[PDB]
Amino acid sequence: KENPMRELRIRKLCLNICVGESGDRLTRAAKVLEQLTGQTPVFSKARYTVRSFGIRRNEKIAVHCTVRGAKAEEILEKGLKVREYELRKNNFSDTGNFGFGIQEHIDLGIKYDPSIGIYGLDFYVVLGRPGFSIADKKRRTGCIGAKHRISKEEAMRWFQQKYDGIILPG
RNA sequence: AGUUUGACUGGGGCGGUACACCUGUCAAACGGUAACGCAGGUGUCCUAAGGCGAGCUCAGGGAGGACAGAAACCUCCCGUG
Ligand SMILES: [K+]
Ligand SMILES: [Mg+2]
Ligand SMILES: [Mg+2]
Ligand SMILES: [Mg+2]
Ligand SMILES: [Mg+2]
Repeated sequence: KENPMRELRIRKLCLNICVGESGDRLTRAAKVLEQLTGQTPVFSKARYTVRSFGIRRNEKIAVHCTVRGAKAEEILEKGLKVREYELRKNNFSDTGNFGFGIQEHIDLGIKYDPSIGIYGLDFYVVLGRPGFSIADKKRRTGCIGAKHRISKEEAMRWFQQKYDGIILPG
């Protein structure tokens, strides 16, 4: 009934880890993303100086990576397994894309190394349909259109159908 | 001993600089147009903040995401500036 070009699918998984300050902590956090994603992470500087958070401007504060393709799908199932395939409905967003956070990186895949820290990580998957790339395109870029957009309700079905997930009322 | 001891100025002095400049206004829809008219600014700064090319999009807001809270970072959407 539905067109094959309307099928929902994962655009990117967008792992992010934010630490307080630049230092060995950030470098070891970068290795944490590198081992999980098999991919070189990128550091993010602080936009402003905040004395309360003890961060200075243009200081490396966080490390983040974007994972696409089958690699993203395999990372998502590990993280969902940490949350026992149970996502709260507030986590799903109005734009049609959801995210969850994992407190401990060590539990899934990677053995703890004494050099490596105890860092957790942040998941935010972006859900898309075929043809969403027209917005990114340089030539003749355009908006996707209302019917082709993904709603919060559609994302919730996708989790409930693909991962037999449970959306708790929270 | 010789000489000098600025100017403008609702008298002079004191105070200010309207004494060389720049923006808006006055200013009466070309331009020009005065008051010690009004609101301000200048004696600098920059091997890049100069010159090309390329690639991006900004302020702000909404919705999401471990520690994270009104603000740390990540993601999507709106966004004529
Ligand atoms: K005029
Ligand atoms: Mg005189
Ligand atoms: Mg005239
Ligand atoms: Mg005129
Ligand atoms: Mg250009």
